[PDB]
Amino acid sequence: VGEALEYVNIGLSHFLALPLAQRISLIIIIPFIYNIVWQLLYSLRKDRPPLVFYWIPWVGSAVVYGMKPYEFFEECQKKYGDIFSFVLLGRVMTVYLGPKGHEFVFNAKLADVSAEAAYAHLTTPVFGKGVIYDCPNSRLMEQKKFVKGALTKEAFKSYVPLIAEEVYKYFRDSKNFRLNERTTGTIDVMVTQPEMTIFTASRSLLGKEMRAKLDTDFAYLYSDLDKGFTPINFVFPNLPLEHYRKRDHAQKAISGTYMSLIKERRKNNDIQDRDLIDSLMKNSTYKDGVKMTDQEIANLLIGVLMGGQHTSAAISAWILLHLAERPDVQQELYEEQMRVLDGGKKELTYDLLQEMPLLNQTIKETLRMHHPLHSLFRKVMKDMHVPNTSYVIPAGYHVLVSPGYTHLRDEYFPNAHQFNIHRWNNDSASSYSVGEEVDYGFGAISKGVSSPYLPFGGGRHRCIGEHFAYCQLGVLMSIFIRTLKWHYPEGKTVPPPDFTSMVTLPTGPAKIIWEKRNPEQKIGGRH
Ligand SMILES: CC[C@@H](C)n1ncn(-c2ccc(N3CCN(c4ccc(OC[C@H]5CO[C@](Cn6cncn6)(c6ccc(Cl)cc6Cl)O5)cc4)CC3)cc2)c1=O
Ligand code: HEM
Repeated sequence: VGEALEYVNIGLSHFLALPLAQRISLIIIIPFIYNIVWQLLYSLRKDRPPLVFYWIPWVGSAVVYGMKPYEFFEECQKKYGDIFSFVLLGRVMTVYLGPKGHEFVFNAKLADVSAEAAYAHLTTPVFGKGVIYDCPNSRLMEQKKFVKGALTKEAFKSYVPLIAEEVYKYFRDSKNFRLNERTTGTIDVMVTQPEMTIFTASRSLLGKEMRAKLDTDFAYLYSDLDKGFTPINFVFPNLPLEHYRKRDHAQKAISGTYMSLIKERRKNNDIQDRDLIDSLMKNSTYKDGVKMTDQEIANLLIGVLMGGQHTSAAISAWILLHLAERPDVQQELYEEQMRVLDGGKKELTYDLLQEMPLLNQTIKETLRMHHPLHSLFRKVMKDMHVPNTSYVIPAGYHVLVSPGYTHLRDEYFPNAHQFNIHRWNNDSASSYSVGEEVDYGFGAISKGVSSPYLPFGGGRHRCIGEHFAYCQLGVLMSIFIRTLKWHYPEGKTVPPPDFTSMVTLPTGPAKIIWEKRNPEQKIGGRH
């Protein structure tokens, strides 16, 4: 009876007097044992979705999920159906696949889930404080409104010639091309596209000064800042190491430069309508009267530029890679250019961009096959019951949604792993609210998010960058197509995606060989 409790205390005491060898081994064994025990008991619960079994505690299914998340999702879906959890480096991720999954996560009430609690630890160090995910959602909603205010049809009309100019400059000056000197060459598209993207997006969103500053050793700070933008930071945001310091330094130095330009313009009253900076200078007052600081303005510009950097660089990379084994498509895109721009005797404008459906379909189809963000997350804040199920997702869990996975299902996109731009005949718009709409603070967007095609997400956290992305990728590709033909080195094909990077970029080196359609044509201007 009571002799039992004595031997508990005795057994407790003999424990701590075990040989240290057996002691260190014990400290490994019993959480291992317990984990299996706990998993097995968890399986009983009918108000929890299935949990993918894992051996190593805490680590969970991290390695298999990290390397091939869609193959992992496919497997889990065969066995368990569309709702299932899995452990990932100390967190419980509840996946919900398919259009119902989109509905569950993207249209989750503000009360139930938090994007900032899922994302802030990565982004805040990189972008800086007070903006995006380092603030309440209603602040974010309004920051998105402010940014959108520089992303208008008239802005795109003026961006097009500037982006065009940057792309031509790059063909002229970059070692990777130099078209006034070489008629053919080889490039790594994972070198060329990040540079082309930063050059074109700096010039148009940030302006001529911030573009100019890229022709200096200031450019090294973007590289530094970029290295804090990696998934590692989702779990180790701050570690006393050098690249964590090069990041912190870069955020300060880059934001300082933007603040310098901003304060400079206010000084001379040079606030026009040129770029996103001008725009945020005129329009960054919240509905409660608080103005964003010059520091928050600058931090937001870093965020925006960083966001648009990696998604677009990735996509232009993939477009080049898919087109390299598809001279039929290159030929077809080339004809559309000849028709819409009168054999090239018409200058590219934003309006004419809208009359190039095949081009835009190519972007659309590349966005389907290569969603740059394979997993979007939220942290669960209030217990969530899953509709038409017994399941309840408790606070402290995370939900994971993956439209990119659905993009690659034959059920919704017949022959989903074939690149086919003609599957978007009669549907070349970047996206569009198929029905009723809703405004979270940054404009009216689709109310339903059940579309199997969701390259830009949906709900309150929806992308506001899609028309800029289409504008930028569209001018870029229009010119690539008109200027060059390109193909793979012998025996090379489309590389598989890297799923461990921030975006699903191509696995390197991803090389193509280009050649000038007109070996004799020259790009003017000085260099
Ligand atoms: C350790 C073992 C190894 C095998 N392993 N184990 C696990 N993993 C792993 C897991 C998951 C992932 N990732 C990939 C990246 N991913 C992700 C990245 C960015 C992201 O961004 C969401 C928010 C914040 O950033 C932006 C991105 N963006 C959207 N449009 C443009 N960019 C964002 C929004 C707004 C602004 Cl202003 C800027 C930015 Cl960057 O949206 C969401 C998910 C999460 C899963 C990678 C590796 C591994 O590598
Ligand atoms: C091909 C290009 C891009 C794709 C496919 C893409 C995709 C996405 C997706 C899926 C989301 C939602 C994330 C989530 O719900 O967790 C998102 C959010 C967002 N993106 Fe993009 N993006 C692209 C480019 C851009 C560009 C160019 C900009 C700015 C110019 C931008 C700015 C933003 C912003 C401000 C948000 C809101 C984040 C939030 O509300 O939490 N993106 N994007």
